[PDB]
Amino acid sequence: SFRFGQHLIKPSVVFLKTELSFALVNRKPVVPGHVLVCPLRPVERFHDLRPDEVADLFQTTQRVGTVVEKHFHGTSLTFSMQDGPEAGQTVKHVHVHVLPRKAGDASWRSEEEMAAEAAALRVYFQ
Amino acid sequence: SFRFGQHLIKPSVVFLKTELSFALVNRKPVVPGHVLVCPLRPVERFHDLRPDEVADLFQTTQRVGTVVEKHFHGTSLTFSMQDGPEAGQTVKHVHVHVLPRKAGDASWRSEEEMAAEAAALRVYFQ
Repeated sequence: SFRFGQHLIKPSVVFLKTELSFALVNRKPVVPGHVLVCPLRPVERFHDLRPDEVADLFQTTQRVGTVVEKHFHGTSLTFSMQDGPEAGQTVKHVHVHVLPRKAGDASWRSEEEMAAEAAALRVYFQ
Repeated sequence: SFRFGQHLIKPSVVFLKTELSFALVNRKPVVPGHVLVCPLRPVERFHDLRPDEVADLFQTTQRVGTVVEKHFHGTSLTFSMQDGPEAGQTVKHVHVHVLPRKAGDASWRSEEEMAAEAAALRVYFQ
């Protein structure tokens, strides 16, 4: 019951939801712990978000980053927002990729492995 | 009179300063219009910023992005925060790289070309 571009995201793979944003696990993680933080409102471009959505998207991103860097044993984090088509945006919904980074660094999984990861992550926001 | 890690940044190359953040031009742009948005307080890791600094850093980033994408004729934007050492962080001060992106895409310049760019950019925040 979360929109992401034109896909409906099952709650089981969503591990955080605030008043204006939500975070989900990826079907295709680039690295372990690769997660996405999106505003609840589906806007395509970042300039479309209102000031309060911007504050919340990034305060949630901060919280999510801390959790995934801990949980997936990274020693750093990469945050990247591909804003727009010439920037790599495939799904047209503003979102931040958060990736746990570690020294010197398919991986496709099931809806159930996704849901198990999300459940693990939910424990850090209790 | 702006700290950036352990460097002091001359105001002439800074084109926006809010209550908690500031934006500067790069000595080494990756692409035309590559600019940086940093909090005024020098914290190394993103988790170190307070909630209000986080909101402001990213609301300023939003504003800066719009301006540089316009001014440097890009059709998209890439936002990337390398948070931490294993993520590529050379200068230890939280900062967002904002890069104007266009279809299909040294470049080192003088303090005066930097200051001229900053001046151009300042006109969009008047």
